[PDB]
Order: sequence, then C-alpha cells, then structure tokens
Amino acid sequence: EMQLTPFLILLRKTLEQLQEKDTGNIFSEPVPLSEVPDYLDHIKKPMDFFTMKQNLEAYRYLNFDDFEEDFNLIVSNCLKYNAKDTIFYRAAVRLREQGGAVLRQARRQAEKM
Ligand SMILES: O=c1oc2cc(O)cc(O)c2c2ccccc12
Repeated sequence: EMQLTPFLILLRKTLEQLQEKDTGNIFSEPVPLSEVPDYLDHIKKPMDFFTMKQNLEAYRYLNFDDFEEDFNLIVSNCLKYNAKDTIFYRAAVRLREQGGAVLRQARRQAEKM
C-alpha cells in the first residue's frame, strides 16, 4: 500500500482542481438551507467542496473512491433538485464532464503510489 501524507497531498491538489472547474463557485459552500427551505426533503446527503475539504482533513477519504463518491454527490444532488432548463442543472452537467477528466488523471497518480 502507500503512505498517507502524499495521498492526502494529491487529494488536496485534486480538490483544488475540481473547484477550479466550478468557475461560478456554485458548489463551494453548502446549499443555503435558509434560502432553499425544501432542500433536505429529497436530498438525502448534501455535499459541497467546503465539506469535502473538511472531510479530507478528517480522514474520511483514505482511498480515491470515497473522495470521488462525495464529488459525485455534489453533481447528482444538483441534477436531482433542479429542473433541466436551469443554470444550476447545466452547471452540474458541466462539472461532471470537466471534473471527470480531473479525477481520471488524479487516480492514475494515486494508482502509481
Ligand atoms: O442546487 C442548488 O439549488 C439551489 C436552488 C435554489 O432555489 C437556490 C439556491 O441558492 C440553490 C443552490 C445554491 C448553491 C448551490 C447549489 C444550489
């Protein structure tokens, strides 16, 4: 297996690169529940990049799949909650596309560790 600290260095850089694709900063912080009062009704597990950074430092991500699972939640939650003809829905589609390539490259670096 691998050493913890270089893996976490790689996840930190990967998280920064995914945030870079969210040019609108739509997903930087939790969805404001005080402004979306019905959000938790059908979104079981909210996720966002700030929570992911906290989970990263809290060792919730010890393999690439758990990291990618929470990124996929950011995307899938947004596709689920929002109608297809919204800015939010299209932002999540774009993040899924642009983020997918970021993750493939980062995983190949992890797979060399
Ligand atoms: O998925 C979202 O849906 C929203 C719906 C709204 O009506 C209002 C919102 O501020 C959001 C929102 C804000 C930040 C990140 C994601 C979302």
